[PDB]
Amino acid sequence: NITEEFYQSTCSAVSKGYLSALRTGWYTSVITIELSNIKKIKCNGTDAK
Amino acid sequence: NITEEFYQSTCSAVSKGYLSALRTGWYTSVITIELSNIKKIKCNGTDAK
Repeated sequence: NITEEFYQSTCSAVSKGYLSALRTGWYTSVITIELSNIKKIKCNGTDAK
Repeated sequence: NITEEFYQSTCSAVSKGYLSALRTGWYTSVITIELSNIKKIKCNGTDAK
């Protein structure tokens, strides 16, 4: 539950009640896509498909 | 209504009651199909369709 206090003396306000989720480190994964090595496309067929 | 008589004396029978439809003449009509005069089929396209 979020609460808040305003300090008239210093023209400031503090909002309390929050929970942390701090990124402290890193995890690295390797994502791969298997590719087909193809050069040539041998076909003289002029079909639309 | 079809009727029939058998003659024992001459081993024969006659079937009566029929109505005629005799072809006596001919009527001649000319049926036509409009054709497209085409020779060439100019197209090097090797498409399946």
